[PDB]
Amino acid sequence: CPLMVKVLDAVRGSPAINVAVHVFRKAADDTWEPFASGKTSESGELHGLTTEEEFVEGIYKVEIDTKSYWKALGISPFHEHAEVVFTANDSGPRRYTIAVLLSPYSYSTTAVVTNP
Amino acid sequence: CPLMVKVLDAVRGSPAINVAVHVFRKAADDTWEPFASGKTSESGELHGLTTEEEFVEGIYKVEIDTKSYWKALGISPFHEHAEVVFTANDSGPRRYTIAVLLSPYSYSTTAVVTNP
Amino acid sequence: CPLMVKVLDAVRGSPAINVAVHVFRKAADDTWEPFASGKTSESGELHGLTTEEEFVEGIYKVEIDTKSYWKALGISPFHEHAEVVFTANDSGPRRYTIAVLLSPYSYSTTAVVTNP
Amino acid sequence: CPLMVKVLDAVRGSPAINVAVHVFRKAADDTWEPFASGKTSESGELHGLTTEEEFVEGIYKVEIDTKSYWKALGISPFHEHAEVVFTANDSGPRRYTIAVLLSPYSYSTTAVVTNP
Repeated sequence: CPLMVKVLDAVRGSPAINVAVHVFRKAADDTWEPFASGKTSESGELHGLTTEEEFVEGIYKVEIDTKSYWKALGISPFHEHAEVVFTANDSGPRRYTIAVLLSPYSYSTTAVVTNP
Repeated sequence: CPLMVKVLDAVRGSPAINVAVHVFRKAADDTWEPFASGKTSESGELHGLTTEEEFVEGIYKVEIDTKSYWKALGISPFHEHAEVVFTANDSGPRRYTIAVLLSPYSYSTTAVVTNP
Repeated sequence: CPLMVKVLDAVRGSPAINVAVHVFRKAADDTWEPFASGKTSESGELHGLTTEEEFVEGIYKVEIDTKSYWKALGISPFHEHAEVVFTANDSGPRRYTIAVLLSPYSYSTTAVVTNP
Repeated sequence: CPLMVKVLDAVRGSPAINVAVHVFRKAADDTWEPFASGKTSESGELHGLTTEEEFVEGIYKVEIDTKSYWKALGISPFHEHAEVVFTANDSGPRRYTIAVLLSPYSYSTTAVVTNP
């Protein structure tokens, strides 16, 4: 589990459940290639996106579909999505947790990077 | 103006208006003595709490009545309040802005400290 | 595990390890009674503070000694501590996760409250 | 002035000065077209990006070059940048302030949207 994504709802103090997440990797030609996708579980987490061996050095983008999450709750939020873009594994393999905290007009994101 | 508080509402995407703010200094016997108060303006700001000459070195507490704010909006809050506590002026007088971001189950606070 | 506390360092993207945490409960006379204490583990977490049966309804305060954490890293931070104050269990038993995100001049806190 | 960006540095407790900011509109073919740019002032603010008449309804992207900011300070950053993407003006013209808080491994962003 070198990459996991966790999403929380700051209005309810809860996991944000069933949030779509798409991950991309920047190719050598500079385009963004689809890399993995999934949706958050009942705990707000999304595990199993990749493997140590597939998750090579590169620039990755995690796109969180926050707008659909809010719209299903009846809210028209500010952001179209939350996108988190980062270089991974540039000094060897690491485990990444991308946390995102949602409010209708704000989001926060934090990365926790550990060396297993 | 040595101490400013600024509050934003992450649910509405607005300044947090009419939020009550109380300021305390720590007394000799470790108790919190009341020092200033006010409420945020239509821009979410509260100015005028103290003056340069009264705002001497010491430990100060700012307590933001978030619970009453959310209750006035009809939104269920988690916290009783949001407090910063900080030592002021320890390397000379400074201007302090306490920037606060509010959600019902989360807040943030940040000091912006500038030299006069 | 009705109460857990998790602390992260936003400078390094890591758990904040060995952070002291003191929990208080407001007594019927309005004073703050010591309730539990501990320090964060290697994962930034502090588990085992209380039990379902001891953690009755009340107003609780979680005091995080963030200043000592920064000072051990050579930094003189803004805040003396981070304090999180909240009513717990007012509509029956819940599980509370109090997360805190530390920077030298900022902290963030989020509560995740689940019904087991 | 319909679009303002304001950036704070949670490590220094200061405005984030000289941060490069690029603004894009989404074109008919889904591509991002460059729209404005600038850098934050000594107060961490960037004003003057557009005018009321040019800032028509559409989807806009603001991309904040956080990586270069942290590199200029000698501090190792996680993200390549911080971006908001939002639909503007969907219920009439608004003034938008994008408030951004930066740490090396975390950021936040919040929209403060006021009616003219």
